[PDB]
Amino acid sequence: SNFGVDFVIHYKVPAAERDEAEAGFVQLIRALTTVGLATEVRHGENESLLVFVKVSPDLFAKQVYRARLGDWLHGVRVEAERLRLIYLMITKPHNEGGAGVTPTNAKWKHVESIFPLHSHSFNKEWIKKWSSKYTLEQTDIDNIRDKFGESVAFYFAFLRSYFRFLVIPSAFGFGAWLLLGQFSYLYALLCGLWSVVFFEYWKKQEVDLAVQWGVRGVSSIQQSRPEFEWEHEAKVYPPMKRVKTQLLQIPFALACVVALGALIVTCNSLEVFINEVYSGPQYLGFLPTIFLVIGTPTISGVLMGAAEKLNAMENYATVDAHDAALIQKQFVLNFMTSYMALFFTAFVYIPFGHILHPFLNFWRINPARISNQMFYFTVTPQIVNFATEVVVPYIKQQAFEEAEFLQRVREECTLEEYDVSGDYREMVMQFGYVAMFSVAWPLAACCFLVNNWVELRSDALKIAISSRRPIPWRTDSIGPWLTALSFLSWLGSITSSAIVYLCSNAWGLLLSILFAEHFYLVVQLAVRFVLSKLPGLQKERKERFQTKKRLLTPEEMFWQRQRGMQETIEIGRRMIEQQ
Amino acid sequence: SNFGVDFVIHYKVPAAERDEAEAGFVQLIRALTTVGLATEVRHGENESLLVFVKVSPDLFAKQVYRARLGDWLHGVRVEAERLRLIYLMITKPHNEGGAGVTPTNAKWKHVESIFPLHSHSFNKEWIKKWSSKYTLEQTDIDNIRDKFGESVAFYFAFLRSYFRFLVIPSAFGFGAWLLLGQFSYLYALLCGLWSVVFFEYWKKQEVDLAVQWGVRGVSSIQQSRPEFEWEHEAKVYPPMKRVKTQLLQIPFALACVVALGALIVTCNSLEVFINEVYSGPQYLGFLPTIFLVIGTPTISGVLMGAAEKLNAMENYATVDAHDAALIQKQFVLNFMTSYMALFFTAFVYIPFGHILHPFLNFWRINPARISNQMFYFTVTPQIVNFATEVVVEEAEFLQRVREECTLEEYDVSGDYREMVMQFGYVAMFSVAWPLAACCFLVNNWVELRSDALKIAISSRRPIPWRTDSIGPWLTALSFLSWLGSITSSAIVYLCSNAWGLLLSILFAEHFYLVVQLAVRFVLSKLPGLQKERKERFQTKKRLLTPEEMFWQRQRGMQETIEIGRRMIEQQ
Ligand SMILES: [Ca+2]
Ligand SMILES: [Ca+2]
Ligand SMILES: [Ca+2]
Ligand SMILES: [Ca+2]
Repeated sequence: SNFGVDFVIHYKVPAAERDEAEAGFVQLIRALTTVGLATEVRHGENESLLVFVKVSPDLFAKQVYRARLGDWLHGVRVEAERLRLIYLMITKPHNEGGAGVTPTNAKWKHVESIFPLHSHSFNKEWIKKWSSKYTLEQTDIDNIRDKFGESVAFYFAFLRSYFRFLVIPSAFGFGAWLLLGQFSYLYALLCGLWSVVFFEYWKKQEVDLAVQWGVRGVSSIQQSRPEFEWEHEAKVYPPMKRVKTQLLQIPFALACVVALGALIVTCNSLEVFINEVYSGPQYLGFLPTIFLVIGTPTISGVLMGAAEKLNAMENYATVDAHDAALIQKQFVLNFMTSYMALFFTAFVYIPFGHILHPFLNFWRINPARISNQMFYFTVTPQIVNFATEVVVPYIKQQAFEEAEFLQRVREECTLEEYDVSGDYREMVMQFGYVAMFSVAWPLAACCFLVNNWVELRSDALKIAISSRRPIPWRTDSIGPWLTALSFLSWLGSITSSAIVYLCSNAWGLLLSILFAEHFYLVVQLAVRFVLSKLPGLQKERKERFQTKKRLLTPEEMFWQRQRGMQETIEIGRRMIEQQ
Repeated sequence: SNFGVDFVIHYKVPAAERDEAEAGFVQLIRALTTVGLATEVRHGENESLLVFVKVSPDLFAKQVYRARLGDWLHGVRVEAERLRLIYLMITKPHNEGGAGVTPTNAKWKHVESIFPLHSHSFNKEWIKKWSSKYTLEQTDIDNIRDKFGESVAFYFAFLRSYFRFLVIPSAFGFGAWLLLGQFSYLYALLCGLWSVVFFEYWKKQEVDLAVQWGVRGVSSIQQSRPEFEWEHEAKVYPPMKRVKTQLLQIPFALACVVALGALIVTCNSLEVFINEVYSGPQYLGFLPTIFLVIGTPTISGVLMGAAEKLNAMENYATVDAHDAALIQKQFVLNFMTSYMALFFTAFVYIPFGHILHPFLNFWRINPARISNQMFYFTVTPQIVNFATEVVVEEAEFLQRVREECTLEEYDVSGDYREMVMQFGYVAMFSVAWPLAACCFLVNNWVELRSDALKIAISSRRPIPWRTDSIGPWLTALSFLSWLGSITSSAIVYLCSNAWGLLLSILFAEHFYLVVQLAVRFVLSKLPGLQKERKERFQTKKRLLTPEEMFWQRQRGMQETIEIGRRMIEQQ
C-alpha cells in the first residue's frame, strides 16, 4: 500500500545547471508549502529529487467547497475527485487558488511530471475480477470512475457498450457468411442499420452516464492551456497566425497521401505479380500487404509524432480545442494508413485494373481478392496491435526501512502517461473496419468481438502495470471521436454498398449508392425519433421538481353601472328576459 | 378608444334551451369574480350577452409575480404579457391558480370566443407607419411583440428576414435569366447554397430573438389542452388508441394522393391536347392548369378542414403536440396540392411522356414547357391568394365590439404555411423560371403589409402566446431545402438533355450537405449569447508505525530545504 502520498513530482536535476536547479527546487518547495501541501523530499534514480506531496484538512475542505460551488456555477452540479482537486491546486496559477508549478510554462522547468501513485492492492483485485468474469456490470465502471477518473471510465464504458453491440453484427455476419454468400446487399443494409443504432444508443448511454456521474456540462467549461503562448492581453493570439500555421496541414496531408498511396500501389502491384507468376504451395500472395500492416504501427507512429509537432506550433488557448485538433489530425492519419489499401483494392483495382499494367511491367482481375485482403486487414493488424500493446511490454519489463516503497516509486516514474486517445483511436478504427469493409469478409466483426473481450482486460492491464496512473479528468462526452464515429458510419453506408455492386459483377452503382445513403439517413432519423420517444432525464426532472417545491368621463362611468354581484346578476337576468 | 376593457366574454344565449343558460351565466360570473376580475354585462348581437372583464391591482401583481417565479423555475427567465396573464387567469382551472371557464371542456359551453379588444389608434398608426416605409427596423417587430404577443412577432420577424434574404435569389435569378439561358446548373447550386444560408441564419436569428424577448425555452413548458379526454388518472390516455387513430391518416393520405393525382393527370392531358390541337392566335395552352391553381384554395381548403377533424378525434395531451400534428398534416396536404402538378410535369411527363397517350386518345415532347408552367405556378397562385386575403352614451364602442366578435380568430399557421410553400417553390422549382424569386420578392413586400392589415381590421386580436421559435416549420423548411437541392439538379439534367441524372443528384445532394456543415460551422464560429454569458458572469459574482514516521522525518519547510540541499550535494 502507499504511504499516504497523494501526488508525486519528479524534479530531475542534471549534473550541470545545478546553480539554478537549487533555486528552482527551493521555489517549488516554497510554493507547495504556501498552497498548503505537506512535502517530503527523497533521492531518486539518475540524480533526481523525488518530492511527495499530500494535504491541513480544513484547506482541502475549503478547496472542495470552492470547486463544488464552481461546478454549481456552470450547471454541472471519492479518490478521483480528491486527486483532481489536489492536481488543480498544484497546477493552477496564483491568480485562482493555486501555485502554478507546471513544467512547460513558467521557470519551474526542471520538473518532468506530476503524477499520483498506483494502488497495487486495488489493481490486482481489479485485474482478477475482470479476468474471472464474462461480462462487466455497471458497478465495475463505477469503480473505475471512482478510482481513475471520468475519462478512463468513459473509455471503458464505451468499450463495453461497443463489445456488447458487436454481438448483433457478428451474429448476422456469421449468418450471411454461412448462407447468404459473398457480398450480400442485405448484410450491408443490416451493417448500416446496426452502425446507426449503436451510435445513437451510445449517445443516449453517454448522456445517462454523464448525468449519473455528475459530469453533465464539463465540456462547456473552458480550461486554459499552461503552455499557450500569447502576444497581447485585453491572453489573446492573432487568429491570422493560427490560420497560417493550420494551412501547413494541407501540404502535409497531401504529402502523406502521396507517400502512402505510392507505397500501397507498389505493394499491391508486387502482390499481384507474385500471385500471377509464382505458384507457391495461396498464402504467400498476400505476404507483401501483411508486411505493410506490420509496418503500419511504425511509419504511422512517426507520423503521429509529426502531428504532435504540427500541434505544437499551432497555438491553442483551451485544452479542449487543442485535444480536438490533435484527435482530428490523428484520426485523419490513421484513417489513411489503415483504409487506403482497402479503398485502392475496392475502388481502383476492381473497377478499372487496367492502370497498374506499367507497374506489373516494372517487376518483370479476381473479384474475390477484396474478401481475402479484408480478412488479412482484420486479423493481422489486431495481432500486431496485441503484440505492440500487451506482450512487447511484457518482454520489456522481463528484461528489467522504507526501501520497497521508494523503489516502487522510482520504477513507477519511468513509465509513460496513459494516453486514452490511442485506445479510442484503435476502437474507432475497428468500428470503421466493421462499418465500411466487413461486407467483403462478414466474419470480421466476429473476430473483432473476441478481440474486444481481450481488450477490455488487456487495456485494463495496460493501466495496471504497463503505465503510470493518469491524472483524473472530467469529460461529459468521449469528445470529437463521436463525430469520427458518425463519419465512419455515413461513408460506410456508401462504401459497403459500392463493394456489393462492384464485386458481384455504371448506373447501377450510383443507384445502389443512392439507395444505401438514403436508407442510412432514413434509419438515422427513425432511430433518433425512437430514442427521443424513450433514467437520467427522469432524475433531472425529479431534481427540478424538488428544487421547485423547495423554492416556496365615459370610462369612469362605464364600470360603475353594475359594480356589485347582485346588480350584475339582476341586469343579466333582466336582459335575458328582455330577449 | 377602449373603456379599460381587458377581455370580452361572448356567452351567446339561445332562445331554445334557456333553462340551463341562466345557471351557466351565473356560474360564469361567480367564477370570474372569484378569480378577481371586475365584470360588466352588456347587450350582444343575435341573442347574446357580452360581459367585459378587467382587473384589484394587488391580485394582478400577485399573479404577475407568480408567473415570473414560474418562468424563473423552468429556466426561461407590456400589454401582451398582461393580456396573456389575464387569459391564463380566465382559462386555468381553479385547482391551480385560476377559474376554468374554457369554452370546450366543461359544461360552460355557451361561450364561443375568448378575445380581447383591438386598439384602433394603434392599428391605424401601425398601418400608416408600415405603408410609408421601405424597410422595417427591429423597433417595429419589438412593438409587434409588445402589442400582439410573441407568436405574431415571430411570424413577422420571419417574414421580414426571409423577404430580406430573398433579394439574392432575385439578383442571381435575374442574372441567370439574362445570361445563363435556361436550366443553369450554377443557378441550382446558388439556390441550394442560399437555402442553406437562409435556414441557418434564421435559426441564429430565432435564438437571438428568443434571448432578447425573454422567451428562450418556452417550448420546453408543456401546456395541457382543455379539450384533452382521458380515461384514467395516475390524466392518462391509452397510447394504443392514439396510434389506432393516427393510422387513419395513411388511407386518407393515399386517397388524397390518388384523387389529386388523377385531377392533375387529366388537366395535364387536356392542356397537352389543346396545345397539340388548338391553333389560337399561345396563352390558352396553360388555361387548364391556371384554373387548377384557381381551384387550389378551395379543395385544399376543405382538405385542411378534414385534417383538423382528423386532429380532433386524434386526442392530444399537450398543446405543442396537437399543434405539431396539425402543422404536419397541413404541410403534407399543401405540399401535395401545390407541388405535385409540377412534379408530374418535371419527373413524369418530361422523362417519359409516352404514358399520357391513352388520356390524349380519350380526349380525342416540349422540354421548355415546364418553365412556362413554373411561370403559371408563380404569378397566379399569389394573385388569387391576394383575392383570398384582402380583396375578399356608449353606443359606438358597443357597436364596435359587436362588429368585432363576428370576425374570425387570427391563425398564424396559415401565413406560416403560405410562406413555407413560397420558400419551397423557390428552393425546388425556381430553376425552371429563375425570375420567380423576383416576383416572390415583390409579393413579400406586399405581404408584410397585407398580412398586417389582415390583423388590423379583418380579424380579431389574437391571444398573446409566447413561443420559443416558429415551431415545427423549421423541419418543413429543412425538408424543402433538401428536396430542392435534389429537384433542381434533376430538373436541370432532365431539361438540358440515365446515368448522368444519378451523378448530378449525388453531386447536388452532397454539395448541399457539405455547405450545410460549412455554414453551421461558420455560424458556430460567429449577440444574445454574449448577453447570456454576461448575465451568467454577474450571477457568478453575486453568488459568492512507519506510515506516520514517513512524514515526520521533515516536519517543517526549512528542514525539508536543508535535506533537499544535502541530497543535492550527495549526487
Ligand atoms: Ca488491442
Ligand atoms: Ca487498446
Ligand atoms: Ca398572400
Ligand atoms: Ca399571408
